[PDB]
Amino acid sequence: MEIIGGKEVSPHSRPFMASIQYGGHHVCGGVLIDPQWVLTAAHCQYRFTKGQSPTVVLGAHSLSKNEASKQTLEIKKFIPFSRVTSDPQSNDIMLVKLQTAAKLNKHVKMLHIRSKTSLRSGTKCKVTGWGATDPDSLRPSDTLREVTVTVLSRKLCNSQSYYNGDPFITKDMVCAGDAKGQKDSCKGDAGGPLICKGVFHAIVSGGHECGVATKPGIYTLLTKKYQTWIKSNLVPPHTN
Repeated sequence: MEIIGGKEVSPHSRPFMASIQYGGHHVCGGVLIDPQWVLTAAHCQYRFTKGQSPTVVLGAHSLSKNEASKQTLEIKKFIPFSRVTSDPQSNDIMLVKLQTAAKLNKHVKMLHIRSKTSLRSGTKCKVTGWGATDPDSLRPSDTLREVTVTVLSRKLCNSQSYYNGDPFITKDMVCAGDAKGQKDSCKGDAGGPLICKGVFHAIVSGGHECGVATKPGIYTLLTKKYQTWIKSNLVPPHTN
């Protein structure tokens, strides 16, 4: 009748998962959508450094342990959605071009973004990531976890007892949490996928506290605004 937020998934059962890392430490999740591309949240780009050797780790389960299926690729460049009005909560989605192509196998595969499936409020969804299980933890969960969440109506999420228009939940955004409107994934959860009924529907927006009632998780819905954006960048790669 109390406490429950984050069940550990079977090792390598979410082959599409990627770990965005700076200096070898996880700061965000992400999804591999093409051999050389990873989709994640714009919040995951540390704009306060020219270096810190940013990389992506594929085929992993434990962040610290060595694993046969682990692949560490260097990030060639960050391409966050263009913005005229940045500020917290707004087009929090980013494409990460990998330095080289990832090797595909049972533990490392690509996940297709939604194409036309709509998302109703009340639907059951799973959020996958290394988010910490403790709200006061500076470190992420060592192992990949998954939290079940329910999609909330924009109407309820934009109400006064919730975000009260600030952040305002647009059509390109979506809220999901538990019966109490609470967000269960903590630090290191941003950039991961919101999956519902086997469909890749959205990216976890960064900068939102967990464990706080009426303050549900905010995800960046993969609408036509981004799909087009993603498609334009998928070329290049070219050919010869």
